[PDB]
Amino acid sequence: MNADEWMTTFRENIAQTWQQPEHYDLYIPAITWHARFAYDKEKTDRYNERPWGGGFGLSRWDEKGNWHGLYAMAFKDSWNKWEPIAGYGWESTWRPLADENFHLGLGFTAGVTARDNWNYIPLPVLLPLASVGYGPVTFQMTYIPGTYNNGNVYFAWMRFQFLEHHHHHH
Repeated sequence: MNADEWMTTFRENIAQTWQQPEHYDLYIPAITWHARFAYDKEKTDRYNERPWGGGFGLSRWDEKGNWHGLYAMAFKDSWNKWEPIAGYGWESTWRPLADENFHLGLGFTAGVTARDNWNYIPLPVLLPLASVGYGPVTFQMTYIPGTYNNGNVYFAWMRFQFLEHHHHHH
């Protein structure tokens, strides 16, 4: 009587996980070449090899008007080693009354930094962040309150939204 009606509850969870979400987020540093004069390179074709880094994660929707943001960025040194980084938080995306050209959001974001083998404890952190949607690209600023040097420094990072969903038959 219980295992019957209760089974449907779990069966719904296994079905969702089996399908997996439908969103691919990639955290990439904010760069800009520009330069005074487009300098060319002799010999050697294609792009140059230089491990910079990057992050990957997913998104979640909340019926209670909540936008969960999960992303994991990893940094690989040039001559030392690489260390991953996990981060999760919540933010509220606000859309204007006209079109989807400019997006504005705000909320809190948490981050955990761990290293070495799997035994020690990581380093949890909580800092405010702002969401800004401009064109096909997304920008997220990081705020950090405190009275030390500036106490009002604003950071900016580049983000690429990937929406993949092909096939429709198992």
